Amino acid sequence: AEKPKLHYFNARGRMESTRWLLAAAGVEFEEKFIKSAEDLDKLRNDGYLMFQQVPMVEIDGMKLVQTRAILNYIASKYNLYGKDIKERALIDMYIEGIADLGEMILLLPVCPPEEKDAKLALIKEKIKNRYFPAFEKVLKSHGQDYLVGNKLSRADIHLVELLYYVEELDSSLISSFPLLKALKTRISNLPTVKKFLQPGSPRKPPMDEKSLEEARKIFRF
Ligand SMILES: N[C@@H](CCC(=O)N[C@@H](CSN=O)C(=O)NCC(=O)[O-])C(=O)[O-]
Repeated sequence: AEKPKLHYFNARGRMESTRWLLAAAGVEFEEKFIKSAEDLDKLRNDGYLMFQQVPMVEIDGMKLVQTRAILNYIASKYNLYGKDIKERALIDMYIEGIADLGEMILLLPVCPPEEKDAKLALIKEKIKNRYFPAFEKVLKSHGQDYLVGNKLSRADIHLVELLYYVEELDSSLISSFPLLKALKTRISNLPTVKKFLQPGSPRKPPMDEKSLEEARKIFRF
């Protein structure tokens, strides 16, 4: 057999949620880091990127691009996408809300400076008034340890990943949400996730100015 190969640059960006999901599932993977525009052009010219973009993951004979296509395949393959169509609908609704908030946070480094204060404030307001109340309500509704089906799913993984990013922005935002705090602790203690959180794993740090400059050179923006 062959390990999945993750093509991206050496940063969180749009590949980090896949790193989290594979690690949580206990699946070993390799990474091939793009370090220059030439490296990206070589993937393009070799025919490996359907829309000439990364993330790309080589898995099970496919060269899959598009974050959501990659994640959906991995979640189904490793039994992290619920047990039927209705559970998948709940999972999809939850994770698309997570993705909407995650996208706002992802794009902060490219926000025009004159708009950044207001953008950050609006994100914090949405966390406190829209997203954290919605997920706290799910957990309170059923009283169970996981978001869907009383069993670990991708929704728990994606949410807990997001909770780490929210903590980096403002550690007080989760303070009024005890069920979210408890979920963060439980998921972080699962053996595979605990290992991924320790040093030396593929988990990536927050993007710094040097990494942003590298992204500008690689992706030509
Ligand atoms: N919807 C796609 C977006 C992929 C994408 O935008 N990739 C960028 C780098 S990731 N940070 O956004 C990319 O390859 N840019 C090069 C280009 O579009 O020419 C996805 O995979 O999620």
